[PDB]
Amino acid sequence: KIRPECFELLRVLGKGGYGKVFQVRKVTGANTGKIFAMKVLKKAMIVRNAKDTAHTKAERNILEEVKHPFIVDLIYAFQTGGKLYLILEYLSGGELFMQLEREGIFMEDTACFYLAEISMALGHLHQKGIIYRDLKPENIMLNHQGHVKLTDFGLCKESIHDGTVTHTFCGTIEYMAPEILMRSGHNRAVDWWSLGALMYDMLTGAPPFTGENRKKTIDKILKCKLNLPPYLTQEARDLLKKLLKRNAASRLGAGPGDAGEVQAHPFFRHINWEELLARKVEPPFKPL
Ligand SMILES: C[C@H]1CCc2nc3ccccc3c(C(=O)O[C@@H](C)C(=O)Nc3ccc(S(N)(=O)=O)cc3)c2C1
Ligand SMILES: [Zn+2]
Repeated sequence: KIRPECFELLRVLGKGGYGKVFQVRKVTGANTGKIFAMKVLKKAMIVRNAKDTAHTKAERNILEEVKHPFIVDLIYAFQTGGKLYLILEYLSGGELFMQLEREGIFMEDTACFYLAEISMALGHLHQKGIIYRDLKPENIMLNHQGHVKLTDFGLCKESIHDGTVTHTFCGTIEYMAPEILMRSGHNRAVDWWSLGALMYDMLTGAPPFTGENRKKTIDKILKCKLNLPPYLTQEARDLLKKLLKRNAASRLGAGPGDAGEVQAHPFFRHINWEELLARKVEPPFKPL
C-alpha cells in the first residue's frame, strides 16, 4: 500500500484552487530516492461539483490508460479521507513555452521535431477516443533528455478564472479551435487546428490570430483569415494552410487517417517515426 508518508517533499512545483504539486523522492523500498512530481488534490474542493468530480476521474482514467513516451506518466494513484494523490513523472526540462521565449522563432528543423513528437501523442490519444483541446506551449513540457510530454488532462491550473460556470476557457485561447469558441460541436479535429496554431507560433514568433485584447483575439480566431508570412518554407506554408482551416472536416488529420494523414505531409519528410517514438532522435534542446 502506497501512502503519502512514502514520499519526502522537496519543493512546491505549483498550486491552484484545487490543490498543489510537490517535487518528492521515495523514502524507502524500490527506487529509494527516485524523484517524482506529486499532485495533491483536496476532495472538498472537488466533491461538491459534479463537473469537477467527473473531470478529476477522467484525468486519472486517461493517465492510467495512456502508455506513451510523449505523454506524462502516472506511476501511482491513491487517496486519503480528504485528498487525492497522483504520483507522476517529474519533468525537469521545463515548458516548451520557456523555449519559444528564448528562441523567439524556432528553426524549421527544431519546430518539425517537436510538432512530430506531439503528433504521435495526439494520435495515441485520438485512437483511444480522447481529445486534447488544450494544446498550447505552457502545456507542453520536456523531460530531462528534452523530449515532449503533454500534460494538463485534469482540473484548471489557472489562478484567474473566466466566468463562474466553466474552466474550458481559463487559459490563453490563442491555440483553441474556432468551433470550440463557437460552441458548435467539435471532435478530434480541434487538436489538428491547435497543432497548426502552435506551429505558426513556433515559426513566426506569435500565434496566428492574436489581438490587443481577448475579445479581439476571439474575433480573429472566429474570422479565421490566415496570413502566411513569405519567409515560411513551401512545406510549412502548405501544412499551415491545411491545419488552420475553419471548416473542421477540411483539416488535415480530420480524415479517417487522423495523425497518419498529418505525419505523411512533406513538412515531416525527414522524420523517422520508428526512431522518433523510440526516442532515438536527438532533441534540439537539452535541459541538462
Ligand atoms: C502535472 C505535473 C507533472 C510534472 C511536473 N513537473 C514540473 C517540473 C518543474 C516545475 C513544475 C512542474 C510541474 C508543475 O507543477 O506544473 C505546473 C504548471 C502545475 O502543475 N500547476 C498546477 C497544478 C495543479 C493545480 S490544481 N488543479 O490542483 O489547483 C494548479 C496548478 C509538473 C506538473
Ligand atoms: Zn479556471
